[PDB]
Amino acid sequence: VHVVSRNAEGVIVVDGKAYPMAEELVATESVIQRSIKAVAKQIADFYRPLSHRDTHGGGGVAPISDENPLIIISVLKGSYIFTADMVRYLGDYGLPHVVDFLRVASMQLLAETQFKALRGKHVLILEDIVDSGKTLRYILDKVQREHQPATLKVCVLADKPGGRRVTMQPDFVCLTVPNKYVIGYGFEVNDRFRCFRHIFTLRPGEARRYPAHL
Amino acid sequence: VHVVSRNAEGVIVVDGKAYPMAEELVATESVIQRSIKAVAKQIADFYRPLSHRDTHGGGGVAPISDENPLIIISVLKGSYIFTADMVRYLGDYGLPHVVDFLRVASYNKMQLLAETQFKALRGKHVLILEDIVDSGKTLRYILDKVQREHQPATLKVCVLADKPGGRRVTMQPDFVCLTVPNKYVIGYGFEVNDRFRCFRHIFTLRPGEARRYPAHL
Ligand SMILES: O=c1[nH]c(=O)c2nc[nH]c2[nH]1
Ligand SMILES: O=c1[nH]c(=O)c2nc[nH]c2[nH]1
Repeated sequence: VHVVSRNAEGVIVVDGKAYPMAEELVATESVIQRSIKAVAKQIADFYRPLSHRDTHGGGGVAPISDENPLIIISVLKGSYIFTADMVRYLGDYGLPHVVDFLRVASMQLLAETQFKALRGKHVLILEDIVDSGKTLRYILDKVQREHQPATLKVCVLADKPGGRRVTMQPDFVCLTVPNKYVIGYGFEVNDRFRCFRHIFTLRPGEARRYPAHL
Repeated sequence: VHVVSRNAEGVIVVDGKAYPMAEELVATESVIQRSIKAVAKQIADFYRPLSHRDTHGGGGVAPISDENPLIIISVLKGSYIFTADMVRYLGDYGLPHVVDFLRVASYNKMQLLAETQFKALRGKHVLILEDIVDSGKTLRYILDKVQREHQPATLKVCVLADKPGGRRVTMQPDFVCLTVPNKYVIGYGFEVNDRFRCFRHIFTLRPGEARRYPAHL
């Protein structure tokens, strides 16, 4: 049970910790973790019945297994904490899977996947948030063209449906967030706030608090 | 509490789940998490009182703060789950920090697969987060490179696991969460061709299981 209050300075306090950069609390760790574990069950239930290219035994089609696992591509740097939690829940539900990473920046690709045999494989992208939809459209087109997967789906921790600029509907969504700048649980302002266990909205203008390049 | 036993086939069972690839249990999730948080407290206690280059106020020196955080470089892919947990414990202890990533591989000789994107580490306290120190060659390569290319004020290493018997070059990380036996470990980031990373516990691998997945991913 989380204790949420405001101190005399009007600042949000969660379990004794003050968040002076926060406007509102979106989700506590308990709510976030329950939502991720629920989507993990959905992903495991959806993929465990499926089959795809057998690269372990030289063809043809074979069930998703430890021999031929679901391929997960995690988008760095935003999705690493979400990914770490999600994979452990996928393991709890017994879904065979392997994870590789691509790195994008604001588009530029900074780091490519090292996986080289995704042709005819079921591929799932783990992403932090779908807001405008532009980042995912860039990643999806790149992965489809270079890897030619059997299927390509997207699981996001957060959906901000009010921010869309292009058509993007993830296949799996853990949480819906307000039409505001969110921080915490991987969400950042110049790499700050990613380690928070809860998700908050940012006080307006605080997005410029750390102008110095790291 | 965890229950650890062997079933009628002699297979290790932890909390109702069988681990047929495992030879021995090294650490349960509870022991791992307690050990990471304890080191997080040590890291926070060590860095909290220190100062380094001020890149926020373009000044000289300032305390470690959200304006001038500790710089953490996490070594992919093995350290990503460990890093996710450690940063949350570091936040619990109030240590201001930011995380970037590098990736290295061996051909054994070392090569950089992915570079960090941080470009202002000169005069900064830098902490490397690595999954394991075994031979010491991977960390010798990384420390020599970060020191020469970034000129940090200080450079320290935190490892989830130390395999002391594996050393071929001198390497003692400043912070160690767990000490592992001199064997192939799996679980909590440790893997066989990317399998077993999602396990919440760390185990030793049965000797005949290391070549179970020969196909490149
Ligand atoms: O920190 C962040 N907060 C957001 O709300 C967001 N939307 C897209 N990308 C984002 N990053
Ligand atoms: O999975 C792993 N187990 C080990 O024991 C090890 N040592 C170095 N790198 C390693 N990876």
